[PDB]
Amino acid sequence: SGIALSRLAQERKAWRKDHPFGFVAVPTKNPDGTMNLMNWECAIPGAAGTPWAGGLFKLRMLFKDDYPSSPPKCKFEPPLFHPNVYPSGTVCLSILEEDKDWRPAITIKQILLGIQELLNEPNIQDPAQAEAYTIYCQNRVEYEKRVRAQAKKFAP
Ligand SMILES: O=S1(=O)Nc2ccccc2-c2ccccc21
Repeated sequence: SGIALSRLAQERKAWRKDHPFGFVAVPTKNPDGTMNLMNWECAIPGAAGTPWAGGLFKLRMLFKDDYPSSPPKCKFEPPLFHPNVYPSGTVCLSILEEDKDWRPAITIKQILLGIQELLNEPNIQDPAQAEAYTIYCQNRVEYEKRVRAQAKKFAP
């Protein structure tokens, strides 16, 4: 898709020029070695001063041919413990749904900052996985203990 590839080239240019510290966002490669702008490997650092601090959380960003009509699918690999992350790793976030709060103008930087914000502030109205949601509601101290252990597990 010329439209998608043009925009994704723009996003790549913008990202490389200016991005939040500690974040990674890089296109992958096709089997013939050429750049695949439709599939990006990303990393989100835990925010300092939070239970997520010290962790670096890898995710994949997958674009459809009609991007930016549609949002990318954003998938933590491996899946994370968090009330709004499905067991598959897919992130549940309103800006990542075409029929909700997605806008074509939203940038890869805004997506990754939006997901970082989600990590530290779950949306209890949108549970995506039973376990983390249940613990978040029943015992916040236990919830943070689990989050800190996970952050240590994914320390770079
Ligand atoms: O090469 S990866 O360890 N491997 C990897 C696999 C899926 C998604 C992201 C990543 C990633 C992201 C940032 C830095 C490094 C990696």
